[PDB]
Amino acid sequence: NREIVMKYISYKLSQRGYEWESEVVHQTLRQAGDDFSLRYRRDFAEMSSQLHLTPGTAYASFATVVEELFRDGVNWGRIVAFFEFGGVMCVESVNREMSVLVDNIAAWMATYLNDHLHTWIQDNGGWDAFVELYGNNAAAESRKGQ
Ligand SMILES: COc1cc2c(cc1[C@H](CN1CCCC1)c1ccc(-c3ccc(C(=O)NS(=O)(=O)c4ccc(N[C@H](CCN5CCOCC5)CSc5ccccc5)c(S(=O)(=O)C(F)(F)F)c4)cc3)cc1)OCO2
Repeated sequence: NREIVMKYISYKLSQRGYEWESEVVHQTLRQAGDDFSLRYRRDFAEMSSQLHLTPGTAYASFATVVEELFRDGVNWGRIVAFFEFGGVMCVESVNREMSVLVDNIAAWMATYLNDHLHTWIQDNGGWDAFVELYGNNAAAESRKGQ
């Protein structure tokens, strides 16, 4: 998926004011990402406090985090974490006057989605099943998985 990436990044860049599947998939993913960033605010803040970003290290940083994220397997919340992480990297790139990196990060994200998440997503009911899970309350999400 690639539109999904560009629409996400464009939105995260907006929440900081900086200009760069059905609509309900894109809205739900935005909403789930915002949820993630609130619930894991310490990790978001730690990441910001400890991210050391240059164009020369940007790929290593991107690839290292993503590899740790999915090391024990894929699930929908880690896919949300993936989008949020890339969005933050793009935000931090623009903040540090390295805006060149945004297109690179978008490409890396789209490539990771296509090459390493597409199979899992298809096998787990597609983005339609993501939206279904988001709608269900915590108790109902555990029941559906079980
Ligand atoms: C390297 O790891 C990273 C990378 C990071 C990062 C944080 C991490 C850390 C690593 N830390 C730091 C060092 C090692 C430990 C991290 C890595 C992973 C996670 C994590 C935490 C929880 C889950 C998890 O619950 N996944 S889950 O079961 O599939 C799930 C549960 C609830 C939900 N949605 C629920 C929606 C509730 N609805 C209920 C009814 O009305 C509307 C809302 C709960 S909201 C939520 C959103 C995202 C993630 C977790 C909870 C979802 S979802 O929103 O994706 C949906 F499918 F529903 F659409 C998935 C998955 C991953 C948390 C933190 O920040 C961005 O970059």
